Order: sequence, then structure tokens, then C-alpha cells
Amino acid sequence: MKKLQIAVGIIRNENNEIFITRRAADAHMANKLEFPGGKIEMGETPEQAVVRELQEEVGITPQHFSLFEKLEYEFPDRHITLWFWLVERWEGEPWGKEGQPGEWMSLVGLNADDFPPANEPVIAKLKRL
Ligand SMILES: Nc1nc2c([nH]c(=O)n2[C@H]2C[C@H](O)[C@@H](COP(=O)(O)OP(=O)(O)OP(=O)(O)O)O2)c(=O)[nH]1
Ligand SMILES: OC[C@H]1O[C@@](CO)(O[C@H]2O[C@H](CO)[C@@H](O)[C@H](O)[C@H]2O)[C@@H](O)[C@@H]1O
Ligand SMILES: [Mn+2]
Ligand SMILES: [Mn+2]
Ligand SMILES: [Mn+2]
Repeated sequence: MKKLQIAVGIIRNENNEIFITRRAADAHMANKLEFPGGKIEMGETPEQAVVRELQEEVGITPQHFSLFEKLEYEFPDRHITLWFWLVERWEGEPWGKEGQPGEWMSLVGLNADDFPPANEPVIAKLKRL
């Protein structure tokens, strides 16, 4: 069974909205809502990975961010460690830089059922802020 380290960014604006993308229909966790992010590569740190992934996926450079949650999740065919970074300052304006759907979503309106099940405790903890 594959093992991966994944870094994702919770991109939160001043109006308590989060920038959320939707995964492709042929991806793992297909059609799910997601925090932008991706695999931490050999030779880069979790902090470097979340910067690079947000630059690639949505065209922003996160800065002065914090680790909101780190957790492990066993999917049916892979084990993933997820690093959830809270990103409240960034350079740029997030968009669907890889052609993927992305939009701002109110924190209070997030439905954990729309995301991979690994995100459940994070979405709950976010709504507690
Ligand atoms: N990006 C992201 N992935 C998540 C979240 N929750 C969650 O369980 N995952 C899982 C889905 C995938 O198994 C893995 C994310 O990998 P990915 O498909 O984003 O990796 P990547 O962007 O580097 O892949 P690629 O560009 O090479 O296609 O972690 C989330 O909120 N955001
Ligand atoms: O690990 C994040 C944690 O570290 C602090 C400093 O105590 O921030 C540092 O790390 C961030 C991630 O690289 C940087 O964005 C930040 O500029 C740096 O000071 C805390 O702010 C944060 O909780
Ligand atoms: Mn990616
Ligand atoms: Mn990647
Ligand atoms: Mn990704």
C-alpha cells in the first residue's frame, strides 16, 4: 500500500470564506471538494511543499502561515499523512490555474461530506474558530 505525505492550504480571506477547488473526475477522491495542495517531494519540506503547491494549483504564494492540523488517514488503497496549513496572508489572487473549478466558500457553509473523509476533523475544527 502506497504511503504519501500531502501538504494542503486552507486559504481564508477577511470575510471568513475559504478558497476551495474540486478534484477531477478521474482523480483519487474524484469530484470531491478540497483544499489546494499535493505531494511533498523528496528534498523539500512540508512548508516548502505547501508554497509550491499553492503556486502551481491556484497561483498564490502563502506567507506567514501556520500548521492547523496534521493527521493520518487510511484510504482503501493508500495511506496519507495530511498537513493542513492555515493560510491567511498571501501574494496573488487565487484562481483555477490548472483549469480546475475553484471558488470562495463561506466557512459556516462547508459540508464535510463534500470533502475527502480525511478532512472531517479539520472542517469541524475550522467551524469552531
Ligand atoms: N489536495 C488535497 N488532497 C486531499 C485533501 N484531503 C485529502 O484526503 N486529500 C488526499 C487526496 C489525494 O489522495 C491526496 C492529494 O494528492 P493530489 O492529487 O492533490 O497530489 P498532486 O496535486 O501533487 O498530484 P498531481 O498534481 O501530480 O496530479 O490527498 C485536501 O483537502 N486537498
Ligand atoms: O510552523 C509554523 C509556525 O511557525 C511560525 C513561527 O513560530 O511561523 C514560521 O513558520 C511559517 C511556516 O513556514 C512561516 O510562514 C512564518 O513566516 C514563520 O515565522 C508560526 O507563525 C507558525 O505557527
Ligand atoms: Mn498539485
Ligand atoms: Mn504535485
Ligand atoms: Mn493537488
